[PDB]
Amino acid sequence: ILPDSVDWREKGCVTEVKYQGSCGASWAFSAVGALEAQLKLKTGKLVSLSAQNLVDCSTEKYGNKGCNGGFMTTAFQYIIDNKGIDSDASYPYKAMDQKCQYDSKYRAATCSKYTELPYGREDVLKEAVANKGPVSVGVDARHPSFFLYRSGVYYEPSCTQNVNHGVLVVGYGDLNGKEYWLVKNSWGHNFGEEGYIRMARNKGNHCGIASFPSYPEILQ
Ligand SMILES: CC(C)=CC(=O)NCc1cc(-c2nn(CCCN3CCOCC3)c3c2CN(C(=O)CC2CCN(C(=O)OC(C)(C)C)CC2)CC3)ccc1C(F)(F)F
Repeated sequence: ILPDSVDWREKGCVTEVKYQGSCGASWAFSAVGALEAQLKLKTGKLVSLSAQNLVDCSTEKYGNKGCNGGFMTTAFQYIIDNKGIDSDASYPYKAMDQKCQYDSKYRAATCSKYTELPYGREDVLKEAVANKGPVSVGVDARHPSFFLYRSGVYYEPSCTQNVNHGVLVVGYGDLNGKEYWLVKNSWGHNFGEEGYIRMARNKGNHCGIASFPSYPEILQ
């Protein structure tokens, strides 16, 4: 039986919240965020991986369009194919499309595989968050209430299951009888609760949080 509440920040597995700015790279930030947690678990080191590396390099071949959108799964596929991803320190985020300047000399992580979860199964997402670590998910963030969110458990009656914003589910919980998903965003500290939003859990795949989940792994 799973833990009632999970918060991977308490295990030192989550990097600082990032700020994507006018570049639509949330897919890239969700992908590194998931891989940072696996890297921490394996090596004991928490390091920001280069979202910019994904923006500039995981491009046409992976169905991604850099600052105009992308997918976490094919981002993971690029890191597998590329046999590494640079540290964010060595490949900083500039919030625009650049030439791919990946440099294996500054490889901070690798990716062995990635696993996708079934559409809509919040129970399965719960299990994956408890047993594997933070999970990359899309959410429907095209709502003013989302941008304007400050605290508490978010619920948007007009939310759809059609995701359009990549985020990181770093845990789950319960606040005053309202179940939520603990979601790491890429809009800086001033969005929501220190850059995090707690979104309704077990409310029929609210905002599509469980539409398209996936997490990577770094194998021995
Ligand atoms: C480049 C761009 C701009 C990308 C983008 O958008 N990224 C957002 C996003 C998409 C998906 C996602 N992954 N996958 C599966 C992988 C597909 N491939 C990826 C690359 O190659 C390998 C496989 C789907 C979706 C979105 N998706 C839906 O939501 C379902 C549809 C329901 C209703 N619609 C419909 O009927 O569409 C018609 C009308 C026919 C056009 C529209 C949407 C369709 C299927 C998952 C996560 C994210 C997020 F980044 F946010 F995290």
